[PDB]
Amino acid sequence: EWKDRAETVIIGGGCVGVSLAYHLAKAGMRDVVLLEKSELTAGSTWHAAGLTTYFHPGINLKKIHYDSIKLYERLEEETGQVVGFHQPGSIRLATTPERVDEFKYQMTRTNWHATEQYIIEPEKIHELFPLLNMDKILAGLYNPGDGHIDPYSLTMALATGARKYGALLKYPAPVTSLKPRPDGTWDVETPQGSVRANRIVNAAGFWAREVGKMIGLDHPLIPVQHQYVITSTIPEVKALKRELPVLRDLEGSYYLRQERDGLLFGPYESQEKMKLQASWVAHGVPPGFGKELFESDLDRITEHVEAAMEMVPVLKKADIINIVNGPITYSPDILPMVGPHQGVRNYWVAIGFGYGIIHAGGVGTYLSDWILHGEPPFDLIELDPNRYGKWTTTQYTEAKARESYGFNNIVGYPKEERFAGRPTQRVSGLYKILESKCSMGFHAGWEQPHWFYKPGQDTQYRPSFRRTNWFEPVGSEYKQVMQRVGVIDLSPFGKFNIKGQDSTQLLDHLCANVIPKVGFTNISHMLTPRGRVYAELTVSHQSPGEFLLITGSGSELHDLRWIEEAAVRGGYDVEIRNITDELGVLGVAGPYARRVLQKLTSEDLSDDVFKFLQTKSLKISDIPVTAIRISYTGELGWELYHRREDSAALYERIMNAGQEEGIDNFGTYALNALRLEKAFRAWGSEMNCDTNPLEAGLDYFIKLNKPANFTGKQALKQIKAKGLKRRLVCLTLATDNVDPEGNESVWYKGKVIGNTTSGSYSYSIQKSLAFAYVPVELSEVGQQVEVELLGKNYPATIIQEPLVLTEPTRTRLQKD
Ligand SMILES: *Cc1cc2c(cc1C)nc1c(=O)[nH]c(=O)nc-1n2C[C@H](O)[C@H](O)[C@H](O)COP(=O)(O)OP(=O)(O)OC[C@H]1O[C@@H](n2cnc3c(N)ncnc32)[C@H](O)[C@@H]1O
Ligand SMILES: Nc1nc2c(c(=O)[nH]1)N[C@@H](CNc1ccc(C(=O)N[C@@H](CCC(=O)O)C(=O)O)cc1)CN2
Repeated sequence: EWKDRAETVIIGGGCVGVSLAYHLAKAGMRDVVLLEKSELTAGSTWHAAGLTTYFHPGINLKKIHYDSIKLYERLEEETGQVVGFHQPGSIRLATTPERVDEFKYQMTRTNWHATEQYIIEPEKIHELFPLLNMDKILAGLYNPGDGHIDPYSLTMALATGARKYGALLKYPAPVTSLKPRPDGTWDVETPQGSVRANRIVNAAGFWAREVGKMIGLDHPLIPVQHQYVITSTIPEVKALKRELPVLRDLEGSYYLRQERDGLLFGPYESQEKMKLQASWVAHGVPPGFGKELFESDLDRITEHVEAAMEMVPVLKKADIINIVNGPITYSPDILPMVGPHQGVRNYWVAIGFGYGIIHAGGVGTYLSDWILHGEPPFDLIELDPNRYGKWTTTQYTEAKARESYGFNNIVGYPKEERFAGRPTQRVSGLYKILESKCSMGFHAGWEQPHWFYKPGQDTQYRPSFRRTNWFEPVGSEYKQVMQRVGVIDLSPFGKFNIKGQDSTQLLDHLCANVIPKVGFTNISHMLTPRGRVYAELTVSHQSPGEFLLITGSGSELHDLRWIEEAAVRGGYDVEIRNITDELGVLGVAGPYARRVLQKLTSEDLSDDVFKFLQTKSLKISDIPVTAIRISYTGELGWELYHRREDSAALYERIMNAGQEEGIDNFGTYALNALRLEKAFRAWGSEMNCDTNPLEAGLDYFIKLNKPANFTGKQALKQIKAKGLKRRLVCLTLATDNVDPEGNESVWYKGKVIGNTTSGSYSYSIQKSLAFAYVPVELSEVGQQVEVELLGKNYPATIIQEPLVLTEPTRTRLQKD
C-alpha cells in the first residue's frame, strides 16, 4: 500500500497530525496521506501528562478546547476503541485577592461562551478535593466535565477513525526532501517512495523547524524541557471512591492530578531556572532521538515541590515512583502556529504546541475546515503562522520561550506587558529618542508608544484589573489631540505596494469598496467568500495603476498571504511588494496640525488645495514624504509616510516647528480613546472572520452595486435579504474605577445576550465607552443593558453614534 499521488500530505504522526488526518478524511477528502518518521506518538505526544481542560485565558481558543473535549467524549463510541478519558473536572486555585480578581476577569470573558465555567467557594473546593490544605484558599475557578486523557490511546483512536474514513497512515516513512512545483503542488521524498501532493502540512513536533528548512523557511520554534513527578500509592487517595479533580496551584506554579491511587504534578519553574534545547536549534534534533526522555532534575523544581507538599499535605509522606523530563515545541508567545504559510504555495503548518493534547482535536477540525473551505471557520489570528517574521530571530525565540515557560501561571492582567527579547531589531532611530519618554508596547516586534510619561507621576509598569498609572496621562493626551496637536508613531502598519497591468482589477475583486481614483485614499475591506471581514485596509491610489495598501501591525503577513493567493489564483499580472519595514509613519493630528505642518513644506496644506483623504508626495523640511490627509483620531490630521532612517530627523523637525502650539506626543491608548468617540471600528475587535461587515456597521464602505464581482458580494446580498440577527452598538456606562476593554459579557434581564468587543474611558463625557454585539431587537438607541466588569454588573445605555463627529463631518456642517 503506497500512494504516489495524494490530495494532502501530513508530515508527522503526533496527536496533532493524526487528529487532522482524521478530520479531513471524515469530512470527505480523498487520498489523505500521513507520513510519520518512526511510529505514531514517537515525539512529545507519548510522554505527556494528558491534561485536557476547558479553561483558556484567551477567547476563541476556548472553542479549540471545547471542540477537543467534545470530540474526545465521542471517540470511544465512534471508533470502537477506548481512550481512557478521565473527567473529574478541573479547578484553578486562588490564594490571594488579586487572584480572585483574575477569576472575575476570566468569568466575564467566559459567560458569553458555551464553555461551562464557575467560581466556587472553599466549602465546595474542599468537597471535591478533600485532601487540599484550605488555610489560604479563597476561591476556585471550576470547569466541570474535563480532566485528562491517555495521549497514546487518544492518538490510536484518532488513527483508526482516520483509516476508517479513507486516510492512509505510513510509517516508518520519514520525509527527507520537499520540492515545490510550478503549478503549486509538491513532490515529497521518503525512503518508501515519492508522493506528489496538492498540498503539504507540517505537523512534525520539535522537528518542525527542520522540516520548515527543507523549503527555505525558518520557523521560530525551540524545544523546551518540562517535568512532572509521579507519586506512589497514597492510602488517603486509594480510600476515595471518586477521582480527584485536576488542580492548578497558581502561586506555587504547578498542575496536579490523580494518577492511579497516587498523584502527578508538574511545575512551571522560573524563567531563570527552566531549561531548553538551544543545541537542537543550532545543530538540529539528534537523530535516533525518539521514544525517549532527558535525565531528571528535581533540584531545579524543588521550590515548587515544597509548595505542593504544603498545599497537598499527603505528598509530604508519599514516595516518588517516577519523574518525566521531556521536550515541548514552543513558539515565542507559547501559542502554536496553525494555518497556511505566507510566501509559498499550499504549505500549511500545525506546529509549536505547548498544549498539544488539549488542542489536537479542535485544531484538526479547524484546519480541516480552512483547507476545505478556503477560509477559517472562526478567527484564530492569535495562532497565525505569519504573526512572526525576520525579526523573530533564534535569540529572540530562545529568550521569549524561556519567559513564556516561567510565566505559565502568573497573574494575567489586561494590557499585560512582557520585556524579554526586547527591543528586537525592528525599530527606527525614533526608538532611542522616545523610549525614556514613554511606555513602549510590543507589536509583532515593533516598539510602539502606548502612553507618555508626565512629570511628577509614576512611570513604572503597574498592571491592574482596574485603572492604573496611565489613566490620567491618557486623559492629557486625549486633550492634547482635541485642543492642540499630537504626534504619534504609527510605523508598525503593514504596508504593501501593488502595481502592474492588473493592479486595479485585482483590488476591485479583493475589496468591497470602490477602488479610489488616483490621488485619493479610501477605507476598504477584504471579505471571505462567506462574507466575513478578513481584513480592513486603506487603499491609496498614488500613481495610475499603482497602490499603497495599509493594514494593522497584527494583520501584516496575514493580509499579504490572502492578497498573494488571489493574485496567483486569478492569474493576475501584478507586482506585489511588502514595504512594511522600509517605511515609517507619523500621525500629526488635532486642530493645529495644519498650522504646524505648513511651516515645514512649500506644499499648500490649506483646506482649499488639500482635501480630506487625498494623498500627495511632498517634502517636509527636505525629507521626502507621502502625505495622506487622514487620521484614525477623527480630528484634522495627516499621516506622513517616509523612509525608516528619516523617522528621527522628521520627528525632531515636527516637534520643533510646533513649539508655539504646545505640540506633544500621544500613544495608542489615547488613540483608542479617540477613535472610539468617533465610532471607528477596529479590525480584530469589532470585526474579523467571525463577523460580516453589515452586522458590524460598515455599510458605508461596502458597495454591493459596483459591477465587479468582489469576494463575498453574493454572500452579503443573501445575508442582507435574510435580515440581521445582531448588530454592533455603542454603549455608555458609569463606573467606579474600571473601564471595559472588550470581551466582557453583556446581560439583560438575568441572561447573557452578547459581549463587548472593545472599550475605553471617554474623558469628554466622564463615562466609559464600549462597542458591543447585541441582538437586533435590543439594539435600539436608549436600550438599557448591563455590562459585567470584574464581578459587578454596571448598567449601560445604547447611544446614537458617533458620540463625537469627525473634523471633516464637523467642517461640512459649517457651510450647511
Ligand atoms: C514533555 C511534556 C509535554 C506535555 C506534558 C508533559 C510533559 C512532560 N503535558 C501536557 C499536557 O498535560 N497537556 C497537553 O496538552 N500537552 C502536554 N505536553 C505537550 C504535548 O506532549 C505536545 O504539545 C504534543 O505532543 C505535540 O504534539 P505534535 O503532534 O504537535 O508533535 P509530536 O507529538 O512531537 O509529533 C511529531 C511527530 O512528527 C514526526 N516527524 C518528525 N520529523 C518528521 C519527518 N521529517 N517526516 C515525517 N514525520 C516526522 C515525529 O516522529 C513525531 O512522531
Ligand atoms: N492609512 C491608514 N490605514 C489604516 C488605518 C489608519 O489609521 N491609517 N487604520 C486601520 C483602521 N481603519 C480605518 C477606518 C476608518 C478610518 C477613517 O478615517 N474613517 C473616516 C473617513 C471615512 C470616509 O468617509 O471615507 C470616517 O469618518 O468614517 C481610518 C482608518 C486600517 N488601515
